[PDB]
Amino acid sequence: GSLLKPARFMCLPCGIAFSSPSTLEAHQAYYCSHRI
Ligand SMILES: [Zn+2]
Repeated sequence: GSLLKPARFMCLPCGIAFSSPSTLEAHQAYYCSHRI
């Protein structure tokens, strides 16, 4: 962990704690704001 290795499944800036790594990518994909 530490760096170059994700180990946290919770979007503090959104206030929604997930329970899966791939799920996080799903949130950051089209759930977290409008990222282009
Ligand atoms: Zn978010």
